[PDB]
This record gives sequence, structure tokens and C-alpha cells, in this order.
Amino acid sequence: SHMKFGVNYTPSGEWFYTWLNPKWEVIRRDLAQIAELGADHVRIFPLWTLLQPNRTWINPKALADVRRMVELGGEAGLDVYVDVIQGHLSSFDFVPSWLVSWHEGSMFTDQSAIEAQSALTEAIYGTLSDMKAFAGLTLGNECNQFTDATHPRRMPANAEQIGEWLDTLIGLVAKRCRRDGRLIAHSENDAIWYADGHAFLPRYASCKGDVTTVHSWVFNGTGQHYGPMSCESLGHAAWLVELSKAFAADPHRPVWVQEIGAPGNVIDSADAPEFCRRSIDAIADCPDVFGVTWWCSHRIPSAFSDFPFFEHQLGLFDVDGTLTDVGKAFRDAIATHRDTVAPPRTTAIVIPVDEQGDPLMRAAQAPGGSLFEAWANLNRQGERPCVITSLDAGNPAKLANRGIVRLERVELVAGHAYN
Amino acid sequence: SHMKFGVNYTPSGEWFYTWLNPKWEVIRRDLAQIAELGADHVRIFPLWTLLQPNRTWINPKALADVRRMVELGGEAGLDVYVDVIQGHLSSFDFVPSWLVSWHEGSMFTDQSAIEAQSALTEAIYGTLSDMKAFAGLTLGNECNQFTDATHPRRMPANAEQIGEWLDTLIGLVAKRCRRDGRLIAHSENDAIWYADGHAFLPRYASCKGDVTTVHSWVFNGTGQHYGPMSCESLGHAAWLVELSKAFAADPHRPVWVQEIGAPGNVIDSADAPEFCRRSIDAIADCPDVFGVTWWCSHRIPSAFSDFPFFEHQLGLFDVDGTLTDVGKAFRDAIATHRDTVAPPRTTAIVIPVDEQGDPLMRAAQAPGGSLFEAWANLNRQGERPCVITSLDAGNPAKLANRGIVRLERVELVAGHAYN
Repeated sequence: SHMKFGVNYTPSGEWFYTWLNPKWEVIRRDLAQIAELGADHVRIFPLWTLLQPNRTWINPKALADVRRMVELGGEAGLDVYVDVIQGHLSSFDFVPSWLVSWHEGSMFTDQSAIEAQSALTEAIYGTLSDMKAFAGLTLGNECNQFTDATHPRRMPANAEQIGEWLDTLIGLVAKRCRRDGRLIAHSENDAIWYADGHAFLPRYASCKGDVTTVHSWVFNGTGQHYGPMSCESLGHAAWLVELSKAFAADPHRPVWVQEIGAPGNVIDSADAPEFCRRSIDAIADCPDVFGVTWWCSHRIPSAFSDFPFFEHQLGLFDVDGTLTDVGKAFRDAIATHRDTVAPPRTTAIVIPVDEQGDPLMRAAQAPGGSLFEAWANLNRQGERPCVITSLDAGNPAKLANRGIVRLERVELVAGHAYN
Repeated sequence: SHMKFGVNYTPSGEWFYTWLNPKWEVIRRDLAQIAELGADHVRIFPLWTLLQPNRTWINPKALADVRRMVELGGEAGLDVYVDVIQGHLSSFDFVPSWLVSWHEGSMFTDQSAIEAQSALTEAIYGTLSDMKAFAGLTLGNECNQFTDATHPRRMPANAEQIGEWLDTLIGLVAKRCRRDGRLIAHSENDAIWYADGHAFLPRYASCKGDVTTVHSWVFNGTGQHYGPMSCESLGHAAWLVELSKAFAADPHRPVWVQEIGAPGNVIDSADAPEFCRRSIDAIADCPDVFGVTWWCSHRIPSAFSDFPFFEHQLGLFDVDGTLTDVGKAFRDAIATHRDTVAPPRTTAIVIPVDEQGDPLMRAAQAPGGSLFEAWANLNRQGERPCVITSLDAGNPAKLANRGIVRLERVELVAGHAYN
């Protein structure tokens, strides 16, 4: 049992631009710094444009560099999780030329592009499969952002095509992962939980892949609307954990807080260490948390432009390599919650869903919405709420398997704070 | 003095994907093969995504790799011309993440992007400036394709903004180039000659930069409409040379046929050698030709996908490294025209222009148009025609400088063969 603690690895000095010519001695020291925090894993991010520059040619040097980074993670004493398709990082898209402009197409529906992503997933798994430190794969960081209606070069897809895309790519490696002792997962930004009409559905995160991933960012309106150090803000990661369980078929499926950070566009730097400590305290009171992975390890140097300004400050280590106050808070939180075990949560707020298990109104569970607030209010009062669907609530076996004793209900009211 | 002969260098084995991890021993063999043809220069193509992955960071390893390729070109005895911004190659766009989707913007009008392109031009010149083999720079291969309405992710610009973009980037290095003995130029696809409404204007090619560049591709409708081995097709490159002079302020400005190939989508493979020989015969009969640079050196291996099929066959050397029949024709053509001197051309076709020197109807000088056909007819009849504008035609001083004796005028009729 017990929560894993790790960091999302942003290479010091050159960020992901380092993949062009990695400085292995610097990367080695980067990973040793992360291990010194007490972290047990890292999550790493190769670039799709370098991995697969042609639809039918994967660059062996790019694969070998991924293997070397994994090897250095293991030498630091870390398990290493690899995100296959980036794809999207920190406001930037990295899309190979064969899926751009004259060759524009949707990664979700174009069959020849799906076969290329399948080959890349297998090539990454196969490259790394003999490494004791290779712990698992995620399809890619927040790939759903490409199909969101807000994306300025949207890759179209309906919900059925998204389900098929997930099934195709996860299905390539799920059995190997199972036989080998590794994990396969996928990752969406919080539009999956919050955005009505979004083609990625909550049950996809909570049922497909081995563990649910959530990425908790209180710049999504939670910090602005309620306050950066409000209960709604501090408990937002714990809220995603419990919300996501409502949509899981398996009553003890682990939930991975795969990203959480203290974004400086809503949280004052003076409050960021307390935000970290208290957010992790709230996560640690939720059962079945797979782990907590902070965003991110090393600050982006100021010589790089066009990042939203707060992205530069998210690193636990400053640009000179020293441990920031948030880094100290995360190190302290790892030690605090080493052997803590959260007790069962038995009072559930109920989410009305349709016959397929999808919310009647995702806006009601978004920031500002009635279900979001009912959970935050119950949490502020010490009730330690969990979340179930109306379908689960009419199933005495599922209530029994989760130990649910009290049901709390609220009408559906859309929030308007979300983004 | 005499025409230069060179090759557009496409790296064997990995194409421009070799820039990720260049195999220097193969690149040396490639360049030695080009020299063995009798070529005296190559044109090379670094990738913008690798050179400048952040708006304010140019990758020093990518600069060092360009320098090494120039160094190997000289060691083979070749002068090396470098295209700064690719940008566009063989149906693919290579645009850095900081100019796409969430960061979408126009390289032609966004000031911060223009300053980045300025920094990249200075960085390439300065990296290469101490090298005996570095012979000059072109801003980039056919950059105008980004601003044409045909482009699916168009970068907007009006004609004045395009002129300012050319002036800004050429102005950075024009003086150094003259002091150092190198050249600076820019390159457009044939929309500049042929497409009404296009924001690149003919006089920009013929007046800005040290030499006019033309890229001659008879799949632009010429080969389809008149026949691949017609006089219209075989004379197309000479036509672009002479057409371009009409718009030059300097009556002896050199014209560089910076690309010509024998595209297999309109020219039968068995005819490509005679197409090469006779196209170059026609170029060699035009005065003031700077040089002829064949597209391209080495065929694209068939393991790479999504190229138009004919692109694979354009190389002078096959994928196994052996010299193709077209390669033999080009080698033979270099020896044939080593010492050729074209006599002056004195019979001129007249292009109607407005007071700024821009054509009244570019469609009339495109394939199928009256001015296009009037030139081809005179050329087929052995009249060796040149081209002037209507402004020049009413100025006996300009007629004197070019030695024009006979004028032929024709009514404007638009072609419809052009793409």
C-alpha cells in the first residue's frame, strides 16, 4: 500500500529543448536532486516531433535517448514513467510535420495516424522493456486538449472515436504491462470532468487504463472564484480524486494525482509552500491514492520566451539548482505521509447520470457548480465525502462494495467560474 | 563569368531527418559524389524547428551541425549556399512550436517573430562567416507559400508587409555579404510570377537580394497542358530567366535557376535525361545566368511516407548510391556548357505593367496565357526572345541599356493551365 511520491521531470537549463542534444551529466544531477527530495518516481516527456519525424520512421537516436534518461533515473533510485505522445506541454504543441498544414489530420480518427501512434507506443515499450526502472507508460500528456472545441487547430473526434482511440492504444500494451508488472494509463486535462460536450467522458479516465490520472490546477477558476487558499482551492486535488471514483467500475481502482502544482498566477509565492502542504494533506485523506507527482522539478530559465509567466516558477529547484521553499514543503510532505493510511469515506454526494453513466450536467461538478460546492462544503465541515452516481446509488451491491452509508443530494446548477 | 553548376543537397538514407543525428561519414560520401559530377556548389537546408525551438533560444548544436556540413562541402571542393528558414520542403512545413496553434502567428507581420528570424539569419551568417566554402545565404526555400491563400494555415501579409520583410532580413547581412564576398538572396515558388493577388511581387524577386532566384517546375500546368517534352515545357526554365529580367532595375543582374528538376508526375522516366539536357541547353542560351542548381542529389528512401510519389525519384543518385540516367545527363550538361557564352537577346515580348511596375495580369504570363505563349512561340521559331515591361518599352534609355531592337506586343488573355 501507501502513496507514491514523485516529480514531473522538466530538465534544468534547457527544458525539453535539451532532447536535441542532452547534457547527460546535467540530467544525472537533475535526477539525483529529485531522488534527494525523497521522491520514488519521476515522469518524463519525450517529444513526438523528435521521436517520429515521418509517419513510417521512428528515430532510433530519439529512442536511445529516452532509454538513457530512464537508465539515469534508475541509477538515481527512481522508478520512471514515460509519457508517449507530447503532443502538448506548457501551452506549446509539438506535432510532427506529417500531421501539420498540408498534411493536417486528426490523431484520433485518421487510421494511418493511429497506426503510427500504435507503432510509437510499441517502440517506446519495446525499447524500455528490459529495464528494472521502467515502471509504466501514459499515452501522452493531456492529449484531449487537441480535440477540445477551444483548440485553434482542433483535431475532430466524437466520443465513440475517442473511446476507440483509447482502446486501440491501451490495448497494444495492456497485456504486456500486466505480465511484466508495469502500468498503462492515459491522461486528460480537467475538461473531461468539467466541460459539457467534450468528447472525452469521465468514465474513460476512471475505467480505461490501469489507474485514473487527474491533473489538478487551481488556475481553472477555483483559485480566482473562491480564493487561492480557500477550502475549494486547497481541496481541489482531493476533489478530483473522489469525483473520479464515481465513474469507476472497480470500487478500489487507484487514482494517480499525476500533476499538481502551485501556480503563481493565482497563488502568491508566499502561500505556495502552505498550498503544497495542505493540498497533499487533503489528498492523503482519500483512500486508494496511487501517488502524488508534483509539477515540476526544475524552473524554466528566463532566457526562454512565450511561456505564461507563472510556468517559469513551477519548479521545485530554482534555475541555479537550489531547493525552493515549495521544494522544501514537498520534501516535508513526503516524510509526513510516508506511512499514513486514509480511513474509508462513507458519506457520498450523488451525481445524476444518464443510462450510460455520463453526467446529466458536467458544469454542475465544475468550479462554481452545485456538486463541486456540495462536496467542498461537506469537506470543509469534516464529513470526508466521497462521490457516487445515481446509477450506483440504486445498486445495493455497489453501495456495499464501497461501504457507502449516507447519501447527500443536490440539484444540478451550472458553475460559471470554470475557465 | 560562366554559369555555375550545382545540386540541391538532400541527404542520402535519412533525408533531412538526418539533422537529428547526422551520420557525418555518409554526408561526406554524399558530398564527394556531388563533386564527382563536376558540380561546383551545393545548396543545403537546415530545419527551423531544430535551429530555433524557442523564440529567444537558438540551439548551438544545430548551428554547429550546419557549420560541419559546410566544412564537409568545402572539403569536397564545393562552395556551399545555405537556406536559412525551412520552413517548407517537399510538401512538408517545419514551423516551430512558438509559431503554431496556441501561439499561431505570421512570420511576415509579427514583429517578435521577425526579430527571431533576424536573430537566426545573423546566427547562421556569423557561425559560417570564417569559412572559405560558405558562399552565401538565401532567406529560405519558397517562404511565400506560407502567405498564399492556398496554404491551409496561412500566415497573412499584404504586399507592403512582404516588401518590408524581405528588406528587414536581407538588410541584416547585405553589407557584410558585400564586404566578405558572399551573396544574399531570397526564393519564392512560381506564384510570384503567375498568381494574381499574390503579395510577393515580381519586382521583389528581380530587385531585392543580389541575384534573382527562380524555381522551375513543369508540373505547374506546363507539362500537363503542352506536353512534357514540348517546347513550352523544355523552355520553361529559360522562360523564367527571361521573364524575370523584365522586372529587374539592373540590366545585367544575374539570374539563378536555383531549382530545376524532371518531375516524374509529368515527365516519363525514360524522357527525364533528355528533359535535363535540353532544358539546360535553353538556359545556357540566356545571358547573365548565375548558375543552374539541380533538384536534387539523393533519392528519398521508400521507407519514408506521405511524400508525393514523384519526390522519391528526383535524386541524381539512387538509394543504393549509384548514378541515375538523369545524373549522367546533368554531369554531361556541366561538361557541355563549361565555357558557353550566350549572345545578347534583342527581340522583346512586352509585359503591360502599372506605374509601380507590377503586371496588369499575371495570369497572362502563366502557363496557357497570351504572354507565356508569345514567348514560347518566338523561342521555338529560333527568335531567342527576351522580355521587358511596358514602362521600359517607352523609355529609350532602358531599351539602350539592354540592346533591345524589336518589340512584340500581344493582347492579355489569361491562362487556365496553371495548377
